[PDB]
Formats: sequence, C-alpha cells, structure tokens
Amino acid sequence: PDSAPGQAAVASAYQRFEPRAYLRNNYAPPRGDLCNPNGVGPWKLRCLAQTFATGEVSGRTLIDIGSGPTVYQLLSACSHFEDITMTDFLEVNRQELGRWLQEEPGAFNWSMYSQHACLIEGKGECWQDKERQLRARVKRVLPIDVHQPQPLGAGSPAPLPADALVSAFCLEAVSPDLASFQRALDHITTLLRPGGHLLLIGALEESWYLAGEARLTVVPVSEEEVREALVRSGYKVRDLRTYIMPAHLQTGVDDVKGVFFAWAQKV
Amino acid sequence: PGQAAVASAYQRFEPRAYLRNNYAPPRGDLCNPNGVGPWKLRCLAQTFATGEVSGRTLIDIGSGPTVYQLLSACSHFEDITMTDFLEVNRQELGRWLQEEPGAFNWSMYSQHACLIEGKGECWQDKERQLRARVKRVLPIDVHQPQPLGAGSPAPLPADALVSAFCLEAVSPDLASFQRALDHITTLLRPGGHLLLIGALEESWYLAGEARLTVVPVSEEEVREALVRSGYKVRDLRTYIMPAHLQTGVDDVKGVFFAWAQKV
Ligand SMILES: Nc1ncnc2c1ncn2[C@@H]1O[C@H](CSCC[C@H](N)C(=O)O)[C@@H](O)[C@H]1O
Ligand SMILES: Nc1ncnc2c1ncn2[C@@H]1O[C@H](CSCC[C@H](N)C(=O)O)[C@@H](O)[C@H]1O
Ligand SMILES: Clc1ccc2c(c1Cl)CNCC2
Ligand SMILES: Clc1ccc2c(c1Cl)CNCC2
Repeated sequence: PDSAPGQAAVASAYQRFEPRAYLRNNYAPPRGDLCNPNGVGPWKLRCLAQTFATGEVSGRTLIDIGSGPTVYQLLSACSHFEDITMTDFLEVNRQELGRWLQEEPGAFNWSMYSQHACLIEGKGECWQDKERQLRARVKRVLPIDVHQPQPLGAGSPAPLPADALVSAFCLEAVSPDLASFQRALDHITTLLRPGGHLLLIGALEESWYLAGEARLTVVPVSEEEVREALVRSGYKVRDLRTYIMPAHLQTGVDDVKGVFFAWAQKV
Repeated sequence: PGQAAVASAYQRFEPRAYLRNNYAPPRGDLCNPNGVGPWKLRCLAQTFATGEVSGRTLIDIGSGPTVYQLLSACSHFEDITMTDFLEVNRQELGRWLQEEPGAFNWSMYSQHACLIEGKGECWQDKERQLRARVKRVLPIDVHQPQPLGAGSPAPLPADALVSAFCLEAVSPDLASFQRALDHITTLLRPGGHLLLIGALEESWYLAGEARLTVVPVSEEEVREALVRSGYKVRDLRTYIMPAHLQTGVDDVKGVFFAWAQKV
C-alpha cells in the first residue's frame, strides 16, 4: 500500500501544531512537575541519565530526531557529545528552539528540567552550567521528514554517520500505520553508524494528543511492537523500560496509557 | 512485621472465585492475542525457548490454584515442586493433578501453550507431562526466612524458580516485598533462574469474600528489587491492562514479566 495518503494527512495535521500549547500540556505542571519522583518527567530523565552513566554511549556526534520545541531529551546527553544536531519537521518548532538558544525571555524555561538532570546525574553541576554546555554543543537545527529515505534531505550538514541518535515522541506520533513506523525507523537508522546507539522514548497505546487547536491522531503501539520493530531494523535491544501513566497524570491532553524507553544498539 | 494482617485476609480466599475472576472470560479467553492470558504464556514460552533455563528440580512459589505458569516449564524440569500458603489451594491443585471431580478446566491454556511453542504437541500430552513431573505440593511462607522450612521434601537448592502474582500480593509494603524476595532467592542455587510474573500498581483484588490489600509496585521498583536480591535481570516486560480486561475484581494497572538469574 502507498503511504503518501496517510503521510499527507499527518503533514496536514501538524500544520496546526502549536508549540506553546504543546509545551504547557506536557512540560508544565502537573506533567512538568519534577517534584514527585513517580511522575513521568523524573522517570524519563532517570532513563537517560542512567543510560549515559554506564559510559557505554559515547562518541563525537549525536542527532536528535523530531526534537519539537523541547531540549530535556538532551540534558544528560550533551556532556557526552561535542556535536549535537537538533531537528524538526515544523519551522515554528525550529524557531521555538532558536528562541531558547538565544536565551530570550519569551522562550520556554527549562530550568526545572535542568536542575533535576544535574540532581540525578550527581556531579554537583549547577543547572546553569548544564544549560550553557547544551547551548554550546547544539551545532545546528535542521528540518527533517522521517518518511523520506534520506530524512535530512541530501548532502545536508549533519556529520554522518552520527555516533548516536536520540528521539522522543516522534516516530509513533507521525506514523499513520505500524508499517510506516517501521519504515520511519529504518530511515533514521541509516543516519547512525554501525555499533552506534539509539535512545528512543515514546507513547504507548496512544491515539490522540493535543497541540493547542490540534487534536493530532496518533498510531497506538505497544512495547512488543516497538521491540519487534527495533530488531527488524537491525538493533540489539539493550534496555526497554515501561512507565505506566498514573491516573492523576491523565489530564485530558491525550489518551496515552504509558511511555516506553528503549536503548538499542545498531548491529 | 505485623505483616500478618495479610495472613488473616487470606483465610477467606476462595480458590473458585479467584479462578473465575482471573482465568475465566474475559481474562480467561485466549482467542484474543492481545489479552493477558496469551501475553503471559508467550513470555514464559519464549524464555524457555531460548534453552538457557534448564536443569532438574524447579519450584513454583505461591502457585495458588493455578498451573498455567508451568505449562511451558514442565518440559525442561523433571522434578517440579509446587507450593502455597493455603491448604484450600493445595487441595484445588490436587483436584486437577489427580484428575478428580470438580477440578478446574485448564485445557484452553494448555492448548494455547502447545500452539505457541509450535512443536505439534497435543494439549493432552502437555497436561500429562505436567501432571507427571509435579512431585509434590508443599506449604510455604515467603515471609519465613526459610519458606518451606526445615527438612522439606523439596530437593533444594533448585535450579530455577517460577512465581506469579505472589510476592506483591502477600506483602504489606515495598520493604516486606524486598525481604520476601530474599527469602525465596535462598531456595535457588547460584547461577539459577527466576521467572517472575506479577501485578503492576495494584492495591487490592477480590477472591470471594476475601478482599486482599496488595503493595502497588512499578516496573522500576521490581527491577531494582531484583538486583538488591542478587539477580541479573535478563529480561523485563510490561503488559498494560486493556479497558475491557479491567473488571470489578481489582484495580490492576498492568502486568510484568521478569526473567532473572541469580549471580
Ligand atoms: N514527517 C515528520 N518527520 C519528522 N518529525 C516530524 C514529522 N511530522 C511531524 N514531526 C514532528 O514530530 C514532533 C512530535 S512531538 C515530540 C516533541 C519532542 N521530541 C518531545 O519529546 O516533546 C513535532 O515536533 C513534529 O513537528
Ligand atoms: N505468606 C505467603 N507466602 C507465600 N504465598 C502466600 C502467602 N500468603 C498467601 N500466599 C498465596 O499467594 C497466592 C497469591 S494469588 C497467585 C496465584 C497464582 N500464582 C496465579 O498466578 O494465579 C495465593 O494462592 C495465596 O494463598
Ligand atoms: Cl510524558 C509525555 C510528554 C510528551 C508527550 C506525551 C507524553 Cl506521555 C504523549 N503525547 C505526545 C507528547
Ligand atoms: Cl491476569 C491476572 C491474574 C491474576 C491476578 C491478577 C491479574 Cl491482572 C491481578 N490480581 C492478582 C491476581
């Protein structure tokens, strides 16, 4: 079956994606409340911090796939990669990132996430040094379409192949069917060198989430399907953890049942 | 301590209502591949399919009145010892093992197990093999530092351990859970294997006139607990409860599967 139709549907829906609302729905309290150790924020940050602390994920270059208007996914990573490439389909998201990069006041304040990262990394790093390091190591913010055989376009900047990939809430939020998800994964995988690592975070059993006016339709995937897709793309799953969304965190911004975190290494 | 508040509650535990609430439709319908029944069986079948879990002697901690958790396992261990706190449960297990009247019909699960393993084995041989390899059904208390305790007809130390929905369901708190995990880890010989299945974020469940208070545990908490007990988590999976399998018998949010090895 042709993908174009579904892809065109996805592309269209995102043209109504709103950064501001997106950030508030998912990265402001209650979801953006890092105080409760059992919330989703802390758990995500713990997964990333702990994986990097094994020292097994290192290199020079890293590419964040579908960054959106967020940087939390790179807080623990920036102390291990000198060259970081951020990416997103939407220009308005790339501007939102540019806004934070310029330390402008009208930008989202990630300090809460930064402090927590420094907190669990346990190196007595103050969050300001942490944010400073990230801003310095983000070498580029590029456009991307995971549905293309070459997601970054052709002859794009991004040093290739990247030593590591990081991607949160992208693949499953932009793929019509499960076959698309698998294809999307194979496409970004061509950006990672053999032996490289992939840090993937995502929503489990989700069909919709809100980005302001947007009521984006998402393909629900399970742990089993993610694991299966990772192996089908040539990865050895090194770690796959699941977080069950608590009742108090089901604010009505989406219908997500859980969140997965996968650490896979390209074979 | 004082833990024994649970002990009293389990005195009203009715094996039949338990079987009916968890192993009869809808949860007991194995036709849906996305149901919990199928998921649990795949977890067990795939693990034993790797061929790394083998030996003589295997112990099933807190078997209750169920045998499904041993369907795939019984073809890798010639000496199987099942266990449980209540005498009522041990009698229900006996009713199935001795093929007595009023025994529970596990055929659906046996068939599914045979279907999954894909060895062309009919379910009657499967049950026959399980019935023969189960030598005895002994009492147990995962809270007593020596569960089976003293001179036990159980060939300890065992080579592998299987336990489903026991630890989190008989412990009042996380610490009591962690300690109980140590009490059973003793029965397992070093380099041995533990196959652990349990409820995720559940606080209560019914079994007839019995209302049980369980310690809600997360996957993260279960892993960390496995380590602190001297294990090397080989695999950990989570099954999120579908709305249609969320009935009035409990408040379970999901189910976890853990494949761990005592190092
Ligand atoms: N075809 C496509 N290829 C790549 N990214 C896409 C895409 N279509 C939409 N996206 C982007 O995927 C993102 C999903 S939202 C996830 C944002 C962020 N990574 C976080 O963790 O919160 C949006 O930023 C959206 O613009
Ligand atoms: N102190 C204790 N030590 C071990 N098992 C106990 C216990 N107190 C209660 N139990 C038993 O633990 C069981 C929990 S119900 C789980 C039954 C079965 N394993 C299944 O998968 O369905 C009950 O059969 C109960 O009698
Ligand atoms: Cl924790 C978290 C953060 C962001 C998003 C989600 C979750 Cl659960 C699910 N909807 C897509 C965006
Ligand atoms: Cl699938 C299944 C089987 C048994 C039990 C449960 C579940 Cl979800 C939860 N309550 C404890 C007993």
